[PDB]
Amino acid sequence: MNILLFGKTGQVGWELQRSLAPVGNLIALDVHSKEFCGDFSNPKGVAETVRKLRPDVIVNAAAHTAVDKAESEPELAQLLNATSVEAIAKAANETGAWVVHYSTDYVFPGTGDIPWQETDATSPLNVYGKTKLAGEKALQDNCPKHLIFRTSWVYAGKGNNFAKTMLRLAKERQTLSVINDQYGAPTGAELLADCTAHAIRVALNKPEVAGLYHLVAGGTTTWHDYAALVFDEARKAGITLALTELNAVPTSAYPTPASRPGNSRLNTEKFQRNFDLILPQWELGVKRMLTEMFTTTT
Amino acid sequence: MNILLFGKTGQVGWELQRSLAPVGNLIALDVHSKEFCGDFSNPKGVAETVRKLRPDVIVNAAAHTAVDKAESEPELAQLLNATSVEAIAKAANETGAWVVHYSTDYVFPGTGDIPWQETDATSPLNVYGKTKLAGEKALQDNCPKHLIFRTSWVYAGKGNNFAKTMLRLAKERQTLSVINDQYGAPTGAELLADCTAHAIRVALNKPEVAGLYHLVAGGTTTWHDYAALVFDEARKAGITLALTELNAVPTSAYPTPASRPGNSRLNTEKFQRNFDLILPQWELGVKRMLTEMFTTTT
Ligand SMILES: NC(=O)C1=CN([C@@H]2O[C@H](COP(=O)(O)OP(=O)(O)OC[C@H]3O[C@@H](n4cnc5c(N)ncnc54)[C@H](OP(=O)(O)O)[C@@H]3O)[C@@H](O)[C@H]2O)C=CC1
Ligand SMILES: NC(=O)C1=CN([C@@H]2O[C@H](COP(=O)(O)OP(=O)(O)OC[C@H]3O[C@@H](n4cnc5c(N)ncnc54)[C@H](OP(=O)(O)O)[C@@H]3O)[C@@H](O)[C@H]2O)C=CC1
Ligand SMILES: Cc1cn([C@H]2C[C@H](O)[C@@H](COP(=O)(O)OP(=O)(O)O[C@H]3O[C@@H](C)[C@H](O)[C@@H](O)[C@H]3O)O2)c(=O)[nH]c1=O
Ligand SMILES: Cc1cn([C@H]2C[C@H](O)[C@@H](COP(=O)(O)OP(=O)(O)O[C@H]3O[C@@H](C)[C@H](O)[C@@H](O)[C@H]3O)O2)c(=O)[nH]c1=O
Ligand SMILES: [Mg+2]
Repeated sequence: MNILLFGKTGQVGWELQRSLAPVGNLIALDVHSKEFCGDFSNPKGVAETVRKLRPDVIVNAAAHTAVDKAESEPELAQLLNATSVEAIAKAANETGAWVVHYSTDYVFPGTGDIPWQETDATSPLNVYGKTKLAGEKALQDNCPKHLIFRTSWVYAGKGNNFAKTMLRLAKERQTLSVINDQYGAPTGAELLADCTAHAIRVALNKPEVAGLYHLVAGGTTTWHDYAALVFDEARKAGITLALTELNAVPTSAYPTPASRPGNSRLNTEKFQRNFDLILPQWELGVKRMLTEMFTTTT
Repeated sequence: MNILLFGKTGQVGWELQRSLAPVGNLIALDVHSKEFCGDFSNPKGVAETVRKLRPDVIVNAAAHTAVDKAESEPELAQLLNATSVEAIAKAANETGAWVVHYSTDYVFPGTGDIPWQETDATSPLNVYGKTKLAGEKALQDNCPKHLIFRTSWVYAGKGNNFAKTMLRLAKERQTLSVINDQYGAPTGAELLADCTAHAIRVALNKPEVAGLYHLVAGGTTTWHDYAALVFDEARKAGITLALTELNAVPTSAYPTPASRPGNSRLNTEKFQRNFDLILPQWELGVKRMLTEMFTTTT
């Protein structure tokens, strides 16, 4: 059976190249796909390739995910995160194909404490989340044989993330400043991709699991304590990390163009029972990518 | 459900840490496991931890795999590859636990051309293969709720392999010399680990798949052409690879302590239909680890 993949060079995407490889026959494409259209800024183009290949399963790891830039260029985010997905969905539903699609917790507003659920109310603080929410609604309404994975604080060892950018700073710098109020759960590309593969195989054999799932690594943490642990691991790996004065903060002290949510604690209890899958503590995943990075010899 | 893993720091093993993480609750251990015995040179010790944790599933990625060294130190290979496995199996069967275990094509003799099957005859040319064959027979006879994965030419991006050692040479050297007669299929840790995860989930729900499976990447190739492609990829990634004169060879021109088989073409048609899984062409897997290696910035 035929799997079709977009956004193959991204974090998740690069990992789905590995994870989907045995699940079924894999065509993997990106923006720069030359013999085949993987360009999300052309909804009809990506719609044409879905129609053109007739995939059994479609994994969409392509997107517009430049959150702050999206506020400045929103109509483009709409094209990528709503319009192309909408088109992709409507195409998929003609061939009866499963559409797998990634979404975000930025769908939710802040308002902290209790962790967010799949049947909870949606009020996007920012554009990224408003646009992406449209995409998941658009998919929801054009193709019910869909799988939507709302995730958060996504990192991978190959591709830009918080731990990547945070570490670069820490090696260069003596004294550093970052957020301690934003509660949430860092989630690996590896986990996303591995669970995706297992989820697909369940869905094929049980269409009932079609729907919306909150899929994020276990537990919760702050961007601060996220970064602290990142440093301990750098430290642990003997690296002379320039940092001698680590400084915590509450959000609003430092500006960002888009409004970030304060309560990014997603509840995944649905995914676990539905797919019979485990979702381990966020740290483990993080230490794993860091170990691989700190193995620095060619 | 509880998964138990040995040889977690090896090629396959490190990848199983990732792949098993969502399949079930994961205890991962090695030789140097301190609060828990992951030392295969003590069969009773590793037997004690199986009994001690009572795992639902046991993945054994630990082994003695130093093939030439094994000829010199065979009684030790027996301890690791036969004795400990035997013990592990017999323990597992008391708790009714699935034993997952990796084996080799070195189980087979040379005698080329036609690709090797699961119900074909076994005549190990070398010790490694003779010892490992004992282990898989020992497991076969103490624990029928087992999964045996005979693989070959196993590489990974973290841990020593042919492509790793071949490349080191090529960057250092002008003129280089390697084998073109040994036919076989390079197989990633990633693939091994990903398929293992899917296989476990099938086995739980269908005990009938218990048995012996040839699990190796698709197609076939020579160690020479393996290495050539490795260089093209190094070259392709702009690397000034010292190599100006690449030299092919037929086996016997260069000595090795152990006898290597000439026909390492494994047939995997059984695995594919039994697990409903795909086993893609060997190149893809290889290019993937190489791309990740040639992404050289921290
Ligand atoms: N990163 C995170 O923390 C989060 C991600 N997600 C979702 O998970 C999925 C994957 O995330 P992740 O892998 O982290 O994000 P990445 O940015 O790493 O991947 C998104 C992909 O979209 C590609 N892309 C950009 N513009 C276009 C375009 N016009 N046409 C086609 N592709 C394009 C990007 O490539 P490039 O820009 O390099 O050309 C990239 O390959 C997406 O749906 C995303 O919204 C959800 C919440 C969290
Ligand atoms: N590499 C290949 O091409 C092949 C591998 N296989 C099988 O696949 C499985 C994994 O292979 P692979 O991951 O490639 O091999 P690795 O050598 O990378 O892994 C084997 C593991 O065994 C560990 N080990 C060595 N001595 C002991 C000991 N006394 N007690 C416990 N662990 C020990 C090794 O660690 P360390 O030595 O670093 O301490 C290592 O973690 C094994 O069953 C192997 O036989 C089969 C055929 C092909
Ligand atoms: C500029 C700056 C940022 N930061 C921190 C604040 C932010 O809350 C934190 C997170 O940074 P980024 O992950 O780069 O922002 P981002 O918008 O890319 O993050 C989000 O991307 C979406 C695609 C996801 O749905 C989210 O789950 C999340 O990953 O970086 C500082 O601590 N100090 C600073 O000076
Ligand atoms: C010394 C030397 C080796 N080589 C090549 C010859 C060998 O056939 C080739 C393979 O090397 P290695 O993989 O290091 O040998 P090895 O014994 O570790 O290889 C085997 O390990 C077992 C664990 C597996 O079951 C096998 O499938 C295979 O991976 O290296 C040369 O080409 N030129 C040389 O001068
Ligand atoms: Mg990896």
